[PDB]
Amino acid sequence: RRTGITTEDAITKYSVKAKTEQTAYKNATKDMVVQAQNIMNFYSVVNQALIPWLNAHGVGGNLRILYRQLANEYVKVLNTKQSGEVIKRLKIALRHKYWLRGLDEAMLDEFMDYIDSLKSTTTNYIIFNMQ
DNA sequence: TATATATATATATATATATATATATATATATATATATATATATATATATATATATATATATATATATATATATATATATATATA
Repeated sequence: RRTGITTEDAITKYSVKAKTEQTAYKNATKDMVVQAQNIMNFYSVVNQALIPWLNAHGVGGNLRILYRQLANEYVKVLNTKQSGEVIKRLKIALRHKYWLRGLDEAMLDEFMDYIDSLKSTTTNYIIFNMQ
């Protein structure tokens, strides 16, 4: 396929596919039931490592989300299968980015030293089983 | 007229039992809307290429599979016309 496509062609696709995309979402519910426990695995392995750190290092209520933004982006980079040779660069990239959004670096050096215990989350939960 | 037995009305308060309204905040249970981002689950659109899966069009030839037309004759299969 190309790239360069007009504004009308994409709108024409999205408008005419409405019936098929909703009758495909109706089957994607059946598929989502068994695959949805990656949510449970994700928040288990993130809260089990961040609730003691945030809770005992002294950060407040509503800044915990900004720290979750940092940790969640790091876990996304992890479970797209990317090991330490890219992580040693994306750690200082994320450090500068969330310093730029108003955090304090006396928290950030300790937090970037802390996030090496977060790992990959998502697995597969549908086996083939031809029998 | 005064009592004992039950059905409802009032007179004026304070109680115990349940149905809903408010007064003003705080909380536990669920349905949705927002504020602002970063995630995990799926439906489609794009940005830009290279892949694997199938539907068709072309580029240029060569080949295996069948449907018909010709080129030039010779022959096996049947339908009819002539020659004598």
